Parts: sequence; structure tokens; C-alpha cells
Amino acid sequence: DRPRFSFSIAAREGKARTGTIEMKRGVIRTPAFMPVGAATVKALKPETVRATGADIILGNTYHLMLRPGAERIAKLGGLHSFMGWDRPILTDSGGYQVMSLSTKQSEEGVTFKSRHMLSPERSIEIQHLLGSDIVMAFDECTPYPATPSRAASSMERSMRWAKRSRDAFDSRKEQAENAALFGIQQGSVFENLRQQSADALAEIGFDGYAVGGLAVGEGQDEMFRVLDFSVPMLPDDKPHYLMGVGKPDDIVGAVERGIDMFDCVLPTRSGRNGQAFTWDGPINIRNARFSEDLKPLDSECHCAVCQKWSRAYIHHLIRAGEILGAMLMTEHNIAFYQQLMQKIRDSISEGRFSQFAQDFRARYFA
Amino acid sequence: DRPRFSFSIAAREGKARTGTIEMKRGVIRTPAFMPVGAATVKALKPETVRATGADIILGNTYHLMLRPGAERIAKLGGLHSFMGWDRPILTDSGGYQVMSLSTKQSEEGVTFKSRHMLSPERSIEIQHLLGSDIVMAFDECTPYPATPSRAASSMERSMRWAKRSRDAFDSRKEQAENAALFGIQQGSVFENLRQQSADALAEIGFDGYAVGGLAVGEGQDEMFRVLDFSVPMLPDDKPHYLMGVGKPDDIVGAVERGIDMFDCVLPTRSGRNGQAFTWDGPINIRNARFSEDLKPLDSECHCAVCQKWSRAYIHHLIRAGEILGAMLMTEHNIAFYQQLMQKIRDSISEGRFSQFAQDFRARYFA
Ligand SMILES: [Zn+2]
Ligand SMILES: [Zn+2]
Repeated sequence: DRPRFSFSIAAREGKARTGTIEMKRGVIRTPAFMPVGAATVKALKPETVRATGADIILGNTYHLMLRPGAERIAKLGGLHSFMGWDRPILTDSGGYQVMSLSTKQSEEGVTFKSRHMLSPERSIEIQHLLGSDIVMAFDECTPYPATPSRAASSMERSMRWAKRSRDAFDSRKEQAENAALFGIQQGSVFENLRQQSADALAEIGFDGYAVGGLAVGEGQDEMFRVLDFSVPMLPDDKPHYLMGVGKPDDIVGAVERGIDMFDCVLPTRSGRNGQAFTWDGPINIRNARFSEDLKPLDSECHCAVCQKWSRAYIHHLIRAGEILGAMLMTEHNIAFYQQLMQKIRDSISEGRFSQFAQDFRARYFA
Repeated sequence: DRPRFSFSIAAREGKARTGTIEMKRGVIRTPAFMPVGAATVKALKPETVRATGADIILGNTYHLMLRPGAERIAKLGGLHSFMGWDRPILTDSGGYQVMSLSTKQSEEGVTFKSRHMLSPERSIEIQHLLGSDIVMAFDECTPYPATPSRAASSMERSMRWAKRSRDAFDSRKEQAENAALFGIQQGSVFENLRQQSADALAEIGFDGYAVGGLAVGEGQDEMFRVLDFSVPMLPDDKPHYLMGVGKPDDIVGAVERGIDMFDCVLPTRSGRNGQAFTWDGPINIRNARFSEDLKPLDSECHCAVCQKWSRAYIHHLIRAGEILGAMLMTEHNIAFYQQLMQKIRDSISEGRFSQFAQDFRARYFA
């Protein structure tokens, strides 16, 4: 049987890596894109999510502790059986979404409006009740921009919370034996704080390391600059997860900088809004120029949507507000993202990822 | 290859019949339930519609001449290739929906608000442009209640329009050779007018005969009373289609009275609203009593939804407004309707339909 957690690197090119994470509920091919799931990947059955190539999905913790409730999901058998996805699930720790969507912050945790608390201990407990396979430490995503003083204080708190997260996880035998725990690096855009955060997380020890605090308004140039120095600070032999990223070009550049795992609502959310990804760049299917276009969304995509329906039909559906429009757009977009990850993995494996990145950009931004 | 149109009756019990309609694009098992489709059966891929057991679907004419337009659908290859359903499609003629949703009525047709005209000739032409397999005559659905004078005048106009529909259909060689045409009986609740309408339609001659003008507020007792005398007036050797019906008990009683074909938005529309059909009667999945219910929607249903997800999960999805909730509710409800039709067909074939109707009602209304 598979181990609780094993990450193996099969091939490398520069800072880019390709390999596998083996967990009890399945193998995750890296670099990986993880579709974002209120206990559903919006508009898709789990079998459709899997058919697009996804190895792991993300459970929506902040949504789930509010509705339907973590204790309720546990009573019903856990998130996997509740939603019908039997493969790995990664759950965020909830603080980012509390500070984004809900607040009273303290060293103990965060209280927020129905009133609720989240602390490192309660966050880890909720993720256990959901049955998460990859548990995220409870952190604070520092707003951008941040002064050096405030970034330092925030990062220092996150590192204290990272230790509390580790200890809460380890003190729950069933969780420690069956799930994995990732720590989250903070420090805003400042190299010295990113180094201090990486050192603190490595001293505690985690199964994987996320780069937190990015994709919060800084823009791609600055994000890439921070990744340039931040990713090498993390343990090389563990997975690197860039939280909240992102657009196809952001993924390609992040892989060039050593990132192994990605999550974003862009393919799902923007799909329902009419944006379809293609190898020639995104298109907005609502545009009148597609009303009589019999071509599929993308000329090369292997997804079931591009095998069966035209741009003209999907244009009509989205303009009419039809649910099937959201279903088809989302399946195509998630499938496109997975095909992107497959091309990334194969090109690294073949030592031609730098050429792939150049070719991808030349066509995507032509 | 299959004929343009052949209806064959394989077994009978009282006024109930079971058999098949063979058309170029497929076989339709009768009694048949036809799911209602803006060029989509809401929230379902065509493959899912077929997997529930549907042999034919209904194209939404009134929606389609407005959006995306009949000429546009024809330029794109017709409704079948546009939406991805390769089996028979029946289209209504549009006047009912104009008078329900839009008006200036005359002997020529109806003008309505963008301004548009519908006449017998234009209705038949639109249905041709869509590529409909079963074309409905252009009629007037008399409002209920109607005085005898107004019901008579309305029915008389409909019969003149039925002849114009016949001639327009026959004058288009490709349509006459590949599609079928159904006439629509009118006459409100009045036996003498229903007889005059049936006689006029049989003199013209049609491939099938619909009972129009019902399911418009009269209630089941009155609808059944009108069916009692109206269905025997129609040619026995052609299919009988009750337009706009309906609830499961209405279908059972209409089959007992000689109806072969049904259409209604109830399984799709009420599914998205939280109503799920079960052999013990409908339930509203939004009710708090389902929040922790691990049973499937129905204990015997063979559909994929009942194989895989709990009431508790679907309750959560519908309460959260999630698209997947609409998808799962609609697939189950359409599958339930098809299982009802299969039990009807099998029980007629086995000479035990009267017992099935009694058993069905005892449990459904317990
Ligand atoms: Zn595609
Ligand atoms: Zn079912």
C-alpha cells in the first residue's frame, strides 16, 4: 500500500522539477494544478474533475466550517464520502478567507462574524473533521503592501502559529498517521523575512512548504522577483506550493522558479463568466464574434467539450444564462489547465522545459 | 433503415397502449416522457439525458426563434448538431408560449413584442429550420375557463390553422419526407367542440394527434373528465400526445385514458427548486430534516445520483445555491420520470397496468 506521504523527484531542469507525491488516497503528479472546491468543484461532478486529469482537489475550509459545518461533515463520514471524491484533498487553514470575507485578531487566533473562532488548534481540528489529506498550517497572509515592521510582526506570529499547528496535528494520532502537514512561508516581499520564515519552518519540520503571502496585488514582476530568492530557501526535497496562483503564464514562470503545486479559482470562476483558455490566449465566449463560430473552444484541446460542442453553442448558452454553459466552460478550462500541467511535466522530463516555456509564451501572447 | 414515421401498438389494456414510434433518427418507446429543452435540457448534457432513458426531447421553439434565431440555427447545421442530441426532437409551434410569455392576434397569425410574427406558415418554416423531427401544427390554446362561444370560435380558427399547417409542411419536400406532423385538438372542456375538432383534424390527416387546451388551470378531475370523452375521438392507430402534462399521477391517469406521449417542465424546473420525486411522493430536499440524511433521494431509484450521493449532500448543495445541486436534482427527477414510464410500459405489456396504477397511487399518496 501507498505511504502516508512520499515526494520523489524524477527529473529536473534548472530550478524546475517533476515527480510524484504518493499518499494513501492516491498519487499526485507534480507540478500539479489543484481545482478549487463549498464541497463541490463548481458545476462539475467529481468523475468529470477526474476525467480532466486532476489528481487532487482543494476543500473549501472557510466555507465548510460555516456550511454545512465541520462536525456535521464528520458525522456524515467526512468530506471524501460526502462529495464523492475518493482521491487526496488539500484544505486551506481558513485565516486567509476569514480576513478576506468575514474580525478580531489576537495571538490566540481570529474571531469573526454568527460569531466564530479560528485558532491554530481549531483550524487543525476542523481539517481533521473534514478528513483532509494535506492539512495547511494556520497562518496570517500579510496584506500587500506591508511595511517591513508590520511584515516582520505578522511573519513572526505566523511562525508561532506554525509551531502550534505542528503540535496540534501531531497530538491527534489518526491525523498524524494518515494526513500530511504543510507549513506556510510568510515575510511579504522582503528577502530577510522570507529567510527567517523558511528557517523557522524547516526547524519545525513539515511534509511540504507553501509560499504564502503572494498573489495579493503585487503583480507578476514582483511575485517572480520574490519567488527568485524565496523558493531556494525551502527544503529542496519537499514539495513547494504557491498559494493562489494562478494564470497560465504565472504557473509556467513559477515552475521555472521551483514551484510544484498550484491552486486558483481562475479556470472555474472565469469559466462561468465566459472566459475560455486557449493556446492562443484567453477568449471571452460572450463576444458576438463567436455567435456563428463552429470551431471548438480551442483547436488542439482534447477535452470532451472541444470534441462535441462549438463556440457558437457555448456562446448561446452563456448569453442565455444556462447552467450547461457554466458546466461546459468549466470542464474545458479545468481540462486546459491539466493539459498545461501535463505539457510542463513532460517537457521537464525530456529536458526541454525552457523551450516549452518560450514557445508557450510566443503563442499565448501573440 | 427506419421509416419517416411508423407507430405500432404492441400491447393494450383497457384504453392504455404500449408500443413504438419509429423515425429516421431513432425509436420512441410509448408511453413516452419527453424532457423539455433554450436548446438545452437545463443542467444536463445530452448524454446524461439519454442515460436516464429518454428517447426524444422537446426543442424550445418560442425561445429559439428569439435566441439564437431559427435561421442562425439552420446556418449552424440544425438543432441536433447545435446542441449535440442526435435522436428525435419534437418542437411546439410557438403560439402557446407567445400568448403566455410575450400581442396582436388575427386570422393571419400573431404579432408580439423587438417585434415578431408567427403564422402557421412561419411556424412550420421555423420548425423546419430547426430540423425538428415531430412538427406541431400552429394552434391557439384557448384560455380556461372559456365560454362555449369563445371556445368554439377559437377552436374553429385552430382548425383553419391546422389545414394551413398541413399544407405548409407538405409544400416543403425535405420536411415532408423526413419529419412528421401532429395536429392539435382544441375545444376547451366541451364535448361537442372536442368532437368537431377531432373530426376536422382527421379529415386533414396527421401523423399523430395532440390533446391541446388542457393543463391550463382546470385541475385533474376536470382534465380527466375531458380526456374520458376526448381521446376516443382521435384515430386509434396514431399516437396521442397530451401537451403540458405533467405530474406523475396525471401521467398514470392519462395513460389509463389512452395517452401515449407527455411533456412537462416539472421534473426539471421543480428539481432546480428542491423538489425531488420519490415512489413515496415528492420531497423538498431543502427541508432541514434532510441535513443529515445519508439515504439517496429515493430508496429504489436506479439513477446515478441515487447510486452515489446522499440527501444530506444534495440538501447542502441546493441550500448553498450550487450548480451541482441543480445538476443532480434534475438528473434524478428525469430518471425517475423515465423509470415511471418504463414501469407503465412493462405493466401494460404484461396486462397488469390497472394493478400498477392502484399500487403506485397507494404508495405515492400514503
Ligand atoms: Zn476543451
Ligand atoms: Zn435517483
